[PDB]
Amino acid sequence: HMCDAFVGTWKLVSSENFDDYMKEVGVGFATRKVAGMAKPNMIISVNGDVITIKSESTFKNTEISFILGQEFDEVTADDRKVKSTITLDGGVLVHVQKWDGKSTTIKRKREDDKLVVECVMKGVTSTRVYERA
Ligand SMILES: O=c1cc(O)ccn1Cc1ccc(Cl)cc1
Repeated sequence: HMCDAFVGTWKLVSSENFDDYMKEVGVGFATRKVAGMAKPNMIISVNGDVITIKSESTFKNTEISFILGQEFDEVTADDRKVKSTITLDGGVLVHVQKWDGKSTTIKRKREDDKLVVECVMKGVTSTRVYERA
């Protein structure tokens, strides 16, 4: 039952500072424009120890499967090749991406009936709110 509160199909309902987060990460202009327009759904499922997070939008579809605490290689929507580790720390999914000596962290947390995603690069934080589909 690891992560039951996260499992299901979620749809983006609001975003703040995501363009600025992408700038901080190094995402180029045309990718930022199209990625920032997206209204993705996030589909989270668990099978045994394997968690799968799929993100579907008109921009890109991504899918990652992983075991908590076990590093994996990820190709992000913006085409960075990163080394990622996802852990569950005090009920929060914490997703760290490492590439080119840089690091960014994406946190996913349940708050009321929402799933709140906080993306942090250096001093820039973006908050994205998802609701059940
Ligand atoms: O998967 C997600 C979902 C979000 O709501 C926010 C960030 N990311 C990762 C992401 C990173 C870069 C780009 Cl361009 C798009 C999405």
